[PDB]
Amino acid sequence: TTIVALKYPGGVVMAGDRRGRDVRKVYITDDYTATGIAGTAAVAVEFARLYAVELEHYEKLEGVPLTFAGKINRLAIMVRGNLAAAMQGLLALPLLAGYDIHASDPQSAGRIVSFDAAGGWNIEEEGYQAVGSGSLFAKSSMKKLYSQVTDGDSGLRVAVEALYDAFPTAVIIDADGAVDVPESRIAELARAI
Repeated sequence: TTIVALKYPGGVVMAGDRRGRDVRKVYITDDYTATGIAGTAAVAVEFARLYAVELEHYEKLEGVPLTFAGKINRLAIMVRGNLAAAMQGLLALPLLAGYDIHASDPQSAGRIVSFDAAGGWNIEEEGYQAVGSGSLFAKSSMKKLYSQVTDGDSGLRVAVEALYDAFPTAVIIDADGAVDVPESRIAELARAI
């Protein structure tokens, strides 16, 4: 299913479709990252947990978190060696929303990284990216509405509208860290859309 992520002046927002089983597909992995898997929710949560362990294990052992390039690499190795998903025919390609705290400009410090099946990756320079079922519809919607993205609220508004064009859950990441968007605010926006 569809997961969108777009940059705004201040950070980055990632929103993903959902529907006592796991249902969510976008998860905060550390203080400044969030992973959104186009696929089943239980695959999305287990992938996010293993990646959360990987990032935390490094910080506890080295006394310092991985650089943002280090964070991408560890996610790329996980995609490269995902034999469990390959054997079972399950979609497990993640989209990464991150905030580089080491970037000189905090306003454009938001980051979106795409990953292919082989583990190859590319940092998005367009300021928006969509993966999943309605990715083509969500990307075209974001292209036409991206000029209206001025802050976190407008960035969340465009992200929700792109998913309707394709309630969902969302994660906002800025200088203060990654925060789960209250479901009341997304419900308010989806009704307005």
